Amino acid sequence: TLRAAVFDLDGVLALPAVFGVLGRTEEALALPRGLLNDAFQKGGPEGATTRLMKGEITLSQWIPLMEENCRKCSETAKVCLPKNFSIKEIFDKAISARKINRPMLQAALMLRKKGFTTAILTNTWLDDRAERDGLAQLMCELKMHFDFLIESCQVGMVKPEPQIYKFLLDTLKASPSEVVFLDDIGANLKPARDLGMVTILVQDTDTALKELEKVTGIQLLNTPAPLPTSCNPSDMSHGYVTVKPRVRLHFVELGSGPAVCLCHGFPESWYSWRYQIPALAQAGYRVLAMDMKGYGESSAPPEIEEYCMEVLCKEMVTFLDKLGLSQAVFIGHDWGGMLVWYMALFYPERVRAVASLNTPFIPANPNMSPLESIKANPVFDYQLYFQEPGVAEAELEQNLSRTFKSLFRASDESVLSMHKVCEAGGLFVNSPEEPSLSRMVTEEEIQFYVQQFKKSGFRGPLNWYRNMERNWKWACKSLGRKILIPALMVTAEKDFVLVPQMSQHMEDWIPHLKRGHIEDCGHWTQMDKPTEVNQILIKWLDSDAR
Amino acid sequence: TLRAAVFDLDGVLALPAVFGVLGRTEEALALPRGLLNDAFQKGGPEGATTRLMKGEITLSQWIPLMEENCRKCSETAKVCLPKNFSIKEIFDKAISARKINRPMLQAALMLRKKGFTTAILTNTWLDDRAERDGLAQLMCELKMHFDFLIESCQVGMVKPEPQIYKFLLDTLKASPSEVVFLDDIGANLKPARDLGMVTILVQDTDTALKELEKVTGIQLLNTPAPLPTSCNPSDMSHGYVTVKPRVRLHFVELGSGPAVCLCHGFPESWYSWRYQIPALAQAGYRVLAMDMKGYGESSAPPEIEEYCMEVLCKEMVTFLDKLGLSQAVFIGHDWGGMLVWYMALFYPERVRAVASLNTPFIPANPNMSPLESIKANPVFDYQLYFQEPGVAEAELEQNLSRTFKSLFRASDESVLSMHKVCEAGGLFVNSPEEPSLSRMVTEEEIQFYVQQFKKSGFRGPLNWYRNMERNWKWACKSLGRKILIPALMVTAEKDFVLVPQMSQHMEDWIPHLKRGHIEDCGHWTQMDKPTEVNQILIKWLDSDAR
Ligand SMILES: Cc1ccc(SCC(=O)c2ccc3c(c2)CC(=O)N3)cc1
Ligand SMILES: Cc1ccc(SCC(=O)c2ccc3c(c2)CC(=O)N3)cc1
Repeated sequence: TLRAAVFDLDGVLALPAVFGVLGRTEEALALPRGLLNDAFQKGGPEGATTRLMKGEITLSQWIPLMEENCRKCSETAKVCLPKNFSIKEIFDKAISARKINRPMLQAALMLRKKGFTTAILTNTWLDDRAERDGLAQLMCELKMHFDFLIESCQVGMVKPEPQIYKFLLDTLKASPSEVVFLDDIGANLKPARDLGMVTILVQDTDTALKELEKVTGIQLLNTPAPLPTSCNPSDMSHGYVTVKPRVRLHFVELGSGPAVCLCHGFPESWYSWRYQIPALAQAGYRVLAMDMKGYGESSAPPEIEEYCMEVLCKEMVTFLDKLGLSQAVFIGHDWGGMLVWYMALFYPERVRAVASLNTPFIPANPNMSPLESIKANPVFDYQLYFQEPGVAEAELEQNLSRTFKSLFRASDESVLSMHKVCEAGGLFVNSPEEPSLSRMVTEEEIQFYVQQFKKSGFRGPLNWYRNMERNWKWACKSLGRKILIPALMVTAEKDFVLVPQMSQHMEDWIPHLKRGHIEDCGHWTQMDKPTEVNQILIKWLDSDAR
Repeated sequence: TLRAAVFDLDGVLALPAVFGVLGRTEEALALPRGLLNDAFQKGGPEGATTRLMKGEITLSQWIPLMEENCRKCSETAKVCLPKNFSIKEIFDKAISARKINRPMLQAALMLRKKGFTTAILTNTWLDDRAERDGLAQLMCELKMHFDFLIESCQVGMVKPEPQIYKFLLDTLKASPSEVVFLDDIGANLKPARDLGMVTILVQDTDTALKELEKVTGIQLLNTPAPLPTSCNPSDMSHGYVTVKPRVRLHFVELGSGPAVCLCHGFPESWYSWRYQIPALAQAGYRVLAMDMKGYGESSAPPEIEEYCMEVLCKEMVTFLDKLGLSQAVFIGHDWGGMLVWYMALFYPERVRAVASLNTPFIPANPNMSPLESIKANPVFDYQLYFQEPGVAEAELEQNLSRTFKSLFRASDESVLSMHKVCEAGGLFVNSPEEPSLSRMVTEEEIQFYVQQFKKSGFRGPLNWYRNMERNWKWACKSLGRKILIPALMVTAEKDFVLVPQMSQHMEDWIPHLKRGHIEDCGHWTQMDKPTEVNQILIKWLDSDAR
């Protein structure tokens, strides 16, 4: 039985095939048929192209050798080449236009999800062109999705030589009969078939995928829209900044470009942005996903005042100071959203742009104390139960797995009675001891949050709700200001605490505010609707955050 | 006696003073004298400007209020303002042209070096302009050099109100008689003098500095060229990437912009780039200063083969893969330099540009084994003593302080006999047990390297020299290639192992190679000549690495 799938890059995982450019070029330039492909294949396994693919020479060294083969191929067929003609120009465009074959990637991902060992096997070159980054970016993206990437120029062997195939079996630690091999070049397909491997000639993706699904017995074609790429914690770059003697801040970092700082809510983690981190990095941003003060690998001092908004924001400014960042885009959810609006108001110089998921910006009422204000809405009663130190800590820390499984659920999966929690005398009253697994989460993900909360518990997290009065007084200083820097408000239709209607007057304080709205989305926005969140964020970042 | 110095920003630490723009504008536009300054100061402590400086309103909200005051100031004096006239345009240019007053910064740094508590006290605003980053960048740079930064808009108090002064004493935890206060506005100077503080009216920097040196008793004017800013390890952002199950890589990170990856030599540390990290970040780069495999907080597996060049380079590619970086500029010294040339040769796609300090690129001789090659030069005899496992480890680990103090010395400070170490039967033969402190290093810096080498010792570091044969075979695959990506070779005049002449033929393999040369510079290039290294690197990065 099959347990490994192998794919070529050109014509299989990446389209349009770079080899096809020779054919299009001669047709566009009305040149003799196959003239470009003959110059490209001159000398066979002794010629320029084989040397390049084995890694003997770099692409920049090969460019003039291919041109010499082009003048030799033209003089025989009695033809003239134009003066505007450049081989580098032709290849630059072909490499630049070659994009990932998404349905083929999805199929490769689905096979790996189902236990298959996957690999890319390609005839490639050492790219030293001034424009090499384009391909480095494509390869970097593609490679993370496979167990192995075998490149001809790195192994010094080429397809169709039999050595590379034996090297491929050796890497996969599998018998040829356990391997499906996909290629667009019949010649390169032959030696794999010869060893007894299952082969697929790839012409059109759809047919190749039909051949793949019948041979693996797994549905790969027409399957549902897959979730965005997530994060495996152990494969991330983990960063640590000391902001003051007793306070260190932890973050996960991915990508290059403008710094985007992601701020989670209560009782969350950097992992809460797992579906946004690869997506935002791929979109051209440097993502810094925080473990906010009180959470995960970040310090959790006991004192209530360590979690007032003023202190939290000053510490976030020091975080940028110590990392040498003059600015960052700040994107927050729930308590992170509140932090992010106050970063925009108090430190507009350090905030490139501001975005909030679910959390609206509501100016403090200087006439009404926040305890009065919170009491006026029955949906905010849980926050009053959070006030007394040690009480909610006790309940939420008793069974970590039950806590997260009960919390992290979609709009139609509610198990916790969010009303009259003070009257009921408990947050977990009339709730299962063993809740069902929400469709949003896996057992492993819940267990990641469980392990994270084992270090400091709920004291620091709950303290974020225990500075209602300090936060109110601090907020009153900002009453005459407006948020005039780029801003995005994203509302979640089915969040019954942070309701979309609560954001209705924000235009009065943020006139140029931009918006997004997600239908059928609960409180846990990022994992409830990851695809839409990424769509809205990337669209807004590219237009407003540069 | 004086123990604290306080400086204003505008007109003191930053020039040309932004307040002076009002005067230049009216003179250039041939407008009534003081017209701009009257509109700027309209309503006094009740008007627009005071509100802005206290933080009641942001700069963008103030812009139209100042314009309203400009139409009111012009109608009284019977004058017309042009149609091309914009207040925002005037302030944008004034903020943009305002640069750091380097001699004033040097003086502030020298006072802090001598035990003074230093602070910036300024009347500033909440900057929310599209161009706010310019000032955020200036403030971020300036602030790191002081114990405190008190901003009017953040504290909600302004100069000359007496409250801010009492707030300043409170922050400094010092009596007014212990404080020197520097300001360009006599009015803002008055309340400090009134409390008994030492004051300095700042008109021209030179005179202000003369007044400062006589009052502190420390030479601040005409003093020698200071060393570049260094790194305090505890204030850095520390990053950790797992490249394989048993291998994690540690790095220090600072700045934004293109990623510059710094690779140290033997037996060094990320700290070896201490003088380059702030300088390169300030120059517009994202610096990643590595703890190379075998060093510091990075993993140090015991096996010799874990340190062959192929493995080291593959791990550096995975480092970029896990951080989500398609490329980095690679800058290396000694063994890091060798790694960096092999990164350019084997992975040109992932290398934006390559730079080496001291280490030349020499192609492998396919006819001569590296043991023969190394033997041909008597300066390389220490490398033969490094070959036998456990021998050099024993000597170098016996006294860590003696090891580093003996090694880290300038060209005229040599204490170790580098010749016939095998014949002498020891690396430390006829060398002091307690060497003098080199002028390049402080006791604290040596002790940082001592603490770093306490975790894994010298086995992993020495293993870099123990793959002569594997490295040679691997290098032979690259014999037909050329380095065609941007490249810099920096030679050190007095390095007697890695001599400048050894780099003489590099143009044959790197035709577009760029060069730098540092005279009177030993092996430890970065700490021997930090200023010149930074000059050469920044100049090359800005022209060749974008
Ligand atoms: C028992 C309990 C109740 C509330 C919280 S706060 C975080 C939370 O669970 C939550 C917040 C807002 C919200 C929902 C859950 C569901 C919803 O629609 N809005 C924590 C523990
Ligand atoms: C005892 C000993 C000898 C050599 C080394 S290698 C690093 C080193 O110390 C060094 C390398 C090159 C070099 C100098 C020192 C001085 C110089 O001019 N070139 C380590 C320990």
